[PDB]
Order: sequence, then structure tokens, then C-alpha cells
Amino acid sequence: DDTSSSINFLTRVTGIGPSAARKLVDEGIKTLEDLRKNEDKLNHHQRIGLKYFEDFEKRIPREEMLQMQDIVLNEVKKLDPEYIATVCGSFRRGAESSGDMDVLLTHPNFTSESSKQPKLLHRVVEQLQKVRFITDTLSKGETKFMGVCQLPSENEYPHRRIDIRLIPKDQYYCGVLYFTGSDIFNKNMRAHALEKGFTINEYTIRPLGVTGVAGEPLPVDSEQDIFDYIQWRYREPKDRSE
Ligand SMILES: [Mn+2]
Repeated sequence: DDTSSSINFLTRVTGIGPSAARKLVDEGIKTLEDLRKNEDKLNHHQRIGLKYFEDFEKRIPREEMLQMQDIVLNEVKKLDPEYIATVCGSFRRGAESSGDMDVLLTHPNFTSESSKQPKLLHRVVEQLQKVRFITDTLSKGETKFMGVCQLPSENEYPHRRIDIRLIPKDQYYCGVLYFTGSDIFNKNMRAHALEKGFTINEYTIRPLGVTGVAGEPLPVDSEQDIFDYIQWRYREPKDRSE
């Protein structure tokens, strides 16, 4: 009803999940100002999302996304040029406007074998905060940071969501691809791959075998390599709609 209408609104809040939205309703929380008068029942996450609800509603225009990409890119370099950083998502794909900033990151020091180098990620983030770019944090793991950011006003920009993922270097390309999408693109590709006797996921590419249940990840030093495994011409990001 006009109330379910409430669970619907809430959920429109980054952090506000359903079961998470649900309870707040049993607490008498329905509208937003309801929320502002009730930070205390909210986590840090939900809290931030509420804090920026509006801005979060806006799309990011590629002119913006661009500068955003320059900043993140030139900072990560100054820390350690052995650092690899790829802004994925629809934008990578030429998209005109984007929802958020999805940053993929890796380092030679870090591989799927190590599995423990928080500092690697942390470091960058820190660097950005210092820069005044990242502005808040919703969540922050050893391998994945999710937060807020904002272009440097010279006078002001909205706050954009931004994500960072630390990927082991030997799994990174499968990753860029995967995070590059579209979803169809991926679906089709995984479908083809299958024909070719290959299994693909956001992490690896693995030859199959009898009965089908098989694997043993092949080496990937670039996206191209994937296309090569399954011997398909290489599609640049743009021609990736499907
Ligand atoms: Mn994202």
C-alpha cells in the first residue's frame, strides 16, 4: 500500500536494504526527514547514503568522469608506478554519462597467492583523501573500498560514489573485462568460450575436459589474451554492447 510505498522509498538509500528497510518501518521510520531525526539507528554506511541521497541520484557526465579518471590515475602513479589502475564500467565502454566510479587496481607484488596486502589498497585511498578527492567512506575492506568523492571545486560538484577493488595481478584482466561488461557481452563471450572448450569467470579462464567439470587457469597478461584463447578477434571496449 501507500506504506509499502515507504519500504520502497527507504530502500532508495545506499545502505538501506529490505530487511534493513523493513525494521525501520516497524520503528515508525518512513519518510526521509524521519531518517534525519534518526541517524542513531543507522549504520555508518546508511548514514552516508542518507547524507548524500540527492547527489547520489545524479548521473556522472563523461566530462566529469574524465577528470575523475585523471586524478585517480595520476595519484596512483606518484605512489608507485608499478601500480595498475583501470576505470571500468560503461564509461570504459565510451558511455556518455555514468552512474559511479569503478576503479580496478593491481600490483605485481600482489597475487592470488599472497592474499593479504591491505596496505596496498589503503595507501591509495589515503593518498586520495589527502588530495581531497575521496570525501567519505561507506565501507572499507582489505580488498575493496566503497566511498564518496568529489571534483575539486574552484569556486560545486556533486558527490559521487566510487569504488576500488584490489585484484591479484594474475586475475586482473579477467577482471577488467568482467567489470567492463556489458552483461550481454559477457554472457555471449562466456557462451562462445564454452564452445571453444573454455570456462570463463571474472577471475580466470580455464580449459574444460571430459564430463565437463574441469580447469587450471591460463595465464593472462592482458584482455587480448582472453580473446586469443578463444580465438575471437579482439573487441575494443566500445564494440562491447553485445
Ligand atoms: Mn560500482
